[PDB]
Amino acid sequence: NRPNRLIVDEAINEDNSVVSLSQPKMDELQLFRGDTVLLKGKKRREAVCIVLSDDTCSDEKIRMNRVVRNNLRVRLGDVISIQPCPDVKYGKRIHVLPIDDTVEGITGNLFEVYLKPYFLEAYRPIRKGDIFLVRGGMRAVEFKVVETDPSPYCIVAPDTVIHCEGEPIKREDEEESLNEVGYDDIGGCRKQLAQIKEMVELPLRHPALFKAIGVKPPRGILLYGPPGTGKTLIARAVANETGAFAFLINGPEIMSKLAGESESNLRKAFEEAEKNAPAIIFIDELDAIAPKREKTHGEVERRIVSQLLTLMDGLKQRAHVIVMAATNRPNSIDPALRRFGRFDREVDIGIPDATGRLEILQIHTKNMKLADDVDLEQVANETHGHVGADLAALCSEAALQAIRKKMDLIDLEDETIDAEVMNSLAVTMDDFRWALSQSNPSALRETVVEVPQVTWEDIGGLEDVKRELQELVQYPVEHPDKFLKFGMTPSKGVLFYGPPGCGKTLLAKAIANECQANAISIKGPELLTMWFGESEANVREIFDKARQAAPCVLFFDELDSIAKARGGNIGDGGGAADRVINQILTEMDGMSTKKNVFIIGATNRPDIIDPAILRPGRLDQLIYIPLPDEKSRVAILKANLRKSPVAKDVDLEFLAKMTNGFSGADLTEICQRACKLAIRESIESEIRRERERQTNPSAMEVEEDDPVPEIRRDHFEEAMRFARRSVSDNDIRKYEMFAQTLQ
Amino acid sequence: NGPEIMSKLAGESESNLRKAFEEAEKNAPAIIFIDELDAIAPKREKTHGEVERRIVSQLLTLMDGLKQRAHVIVMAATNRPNSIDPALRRFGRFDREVDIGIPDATGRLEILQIHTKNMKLADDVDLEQVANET
Repeated sequence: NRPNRLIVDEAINEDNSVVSLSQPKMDELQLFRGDTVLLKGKKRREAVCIVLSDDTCSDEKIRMNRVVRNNLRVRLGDVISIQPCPDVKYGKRIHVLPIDDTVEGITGNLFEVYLKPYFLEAYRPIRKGDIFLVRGGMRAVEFKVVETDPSPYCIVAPDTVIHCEGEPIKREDEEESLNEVGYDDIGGCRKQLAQIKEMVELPLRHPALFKAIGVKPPRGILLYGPPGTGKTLIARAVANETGAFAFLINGPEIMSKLAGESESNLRKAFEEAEKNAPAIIFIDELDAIAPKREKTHGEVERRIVSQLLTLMDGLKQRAHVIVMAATNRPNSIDPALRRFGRFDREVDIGIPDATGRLEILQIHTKNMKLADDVDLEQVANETHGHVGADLAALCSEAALQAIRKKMDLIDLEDETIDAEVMNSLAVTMDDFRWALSQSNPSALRETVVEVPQVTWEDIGGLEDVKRELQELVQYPVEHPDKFLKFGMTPSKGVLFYGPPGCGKTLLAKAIANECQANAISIKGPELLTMWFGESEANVREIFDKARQAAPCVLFFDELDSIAKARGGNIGDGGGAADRVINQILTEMDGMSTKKNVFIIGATNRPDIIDPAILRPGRLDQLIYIPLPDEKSRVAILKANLRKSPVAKDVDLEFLAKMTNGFSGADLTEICQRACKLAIRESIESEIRRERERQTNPSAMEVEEDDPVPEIRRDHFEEAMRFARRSVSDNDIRKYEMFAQTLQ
Repeated sequence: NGPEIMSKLAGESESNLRKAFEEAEKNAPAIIFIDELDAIAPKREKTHGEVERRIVSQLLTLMDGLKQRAHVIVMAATNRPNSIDPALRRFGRFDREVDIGIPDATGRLEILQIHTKNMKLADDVDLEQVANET
């Protein structure tokens, strides 16, 4: 609705000093011809200069020299706030000096060769930060701000004095790029970024607006996350978006200095941050300054932790200063800092999922010059365990392997052709596959949180189980009003039991998929690790994480692992009590339903699970997953072969008909054996025909007809000739007895 | 040389390590070699003192101040991977590793050849059989 809130679009006058008009808009403005109009955009950098060299284009979209997009803006679709501010002072003059592309060739004076013919009767109505193109030649070189005799911008005049003593610097441009970093650059963490924005942007942009109510803003934020996730870029991007100041503190850099000099820098940091407008301080590798004091032994260490604490306690809320710190884990710093008034809010970065890795590949892949076969999606999905720095390494590896393996006899010779052939250079899928072959992910042991994609199209039947699940997990998160009306207490668990590998792990994920909620899976080997290692404190981390990421269906399978470890039902002299079970019970009893975190269990031998966990306030529910009946195996098969070709001579319904009861993994084994037979047959036929072509000197005999680009029935009949019923009827009867009489 | 750096005084230890990188930066593409890194940056659980961490911090900060525009690369020699502070095994720091290993029968033949040049051997000397039983 703001009248001067209008889009900006393409421009044709290669001189940036021109700014457009829109006569219907000029009638709205007081836009006068002369020196300058203040056209305001983002990050406070503007493109202020002479005006009215436009009205060639349509209205509602101001024509602004494209070079004022990289500056003052980012892309199209933006909006300008054009408001005149002509008649600026006439100081001495504005800086003259190039930046990047002038040392390449004759330099002379850098003013009187190429740039002099442009400050003619248009004597630079400018604003420091306006960047453009000006030359007396190839017509592509920048003109940047270096000096400032008058603080505000002016209109130059002759007879002045200029010093091109300055040098063009290529490296400083990289520093400018760091300033340039913005939301789109950083990727792979969207939900986490939204919280940081809603936390820090609103207090910053309008301080008095948030102060009027007077509620407390945050003082400090602590970021978790393994290395390489990208945390410096987040802080720099936030600072760039809020147009505020910044200050970086490196822990190792502070530690290196002398004992006396260590405190001076840390005091100066806060002093300088306090001397400016709303600012943000960033501390990287906090563990190097304030680690768990049981490890540290000395005098300087505590004498610096105390200084950090006292400085953190002297803000007073009237300075509009916020601080963020980077640390690997929460249990790695002195708990003194994790207190109210000190660091009190935490945000976890995590590990990018399949969606985020695609964004990271996109941001990195910009000079790749890819081919049609490059399927970035397939590349991203098969990238388990990588982080924000492994992907860059993979891209570099693929690119350099292409460079070498292709120009194995070109790049070795010195000649400009190298650059030329770099234009001819491209990249193929095989390069990415090879790079993925020699890639060691830096994070494969960490707990995984994400939304599994498995849907009930992956498992056919279990209708009543579907209904019970949707009752237990779906309905509560939609209509709490019904619980309020009838005064109801949600149930917080459910237990499974039945034969082995009948899809239990394939159901929990399913409900998560229908709930769009994350999921976490834990298996018996972990439980054994905590038993033998006698470290059950880690059980508190899992729950803690489940609390940060909610909702989650925390799944425990092979619950009977520790039970069977000390024998079966008879077991040892003891009963059915252990340590990890006690910690599980404690954490369940100390959890609130109002965070919507669900817990699921699984086991094959339910008779050897402690009954101490089936009382109210706990699972208090038992569900039995049966052997698949008719046409459930049909859906299982369709899921199995949906990634492999299949002919029509084979009918999955026939395969289902032949079997009279089987487990879940056995059908997968049958399909895999059929696939193995197909692969062996194809390879053998191909090699035999290749030998026929070799021994026979038929220099030209073209024949490309794969005898088996698919699968036939023969494979499945051969598979049927060797198959096992993985479960006996005695187990079925035992489960029947376990059903007891449920009167 | 790590032991050479540790021998000097506490104050003088850092000057040499700074001068090394300064000189490496003053030349064309150069390579820095550090031998027996364990003597300067061992697992901090073993080390107890002030100079040790005050030198590890200097090493880290110097390794973090290259900027990619100097064409300087560094190689370090260490017995085992789990023998140094994990701080150095991070991105931007030492990030690539190569294992030398124990030469096999083929390699020992090459070593024998490189050493055996003034031997003045006889006919019966069958270097192959010597190499295999080594």
